[PDB]
Amino acid sequence: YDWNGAMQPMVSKMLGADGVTAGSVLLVDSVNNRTNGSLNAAEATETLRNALANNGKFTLVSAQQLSMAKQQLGLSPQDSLGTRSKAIGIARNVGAHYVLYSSASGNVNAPTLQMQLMLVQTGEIIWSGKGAVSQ
Repeated sequence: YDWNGAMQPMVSKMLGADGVTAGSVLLVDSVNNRTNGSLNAAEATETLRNALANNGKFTLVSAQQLSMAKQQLGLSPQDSLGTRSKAIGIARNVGAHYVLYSSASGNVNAPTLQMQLMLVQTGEIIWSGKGAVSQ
């Protein structure tokens, strides 16, 4: 699964996109596996976290602070992320401007990566991309 080669074009696309302000603090949600099959979410997630940090064009909420904010908020430590309402709560607690969703959907062999950038203040999705993912 060449995550990186799917994600780099998408992150860039997102950066170029109308309504996305760079240098924003970004609560980065775990990549949701909604394929018909199974894959490692964590390999995908880390690559994505990695992609958004290179080249310092987004600040990310650290996973520790995230877990801390859940304790604060009374939520389960590794149930990341809750609903839109839950993630908003967390985002606002930490100082986050966007929350970034991502999912691998469709065919577990040859899946599509889907990202949505939600604006925390309005709950409004202000960008989305879809990308093919290809070994």
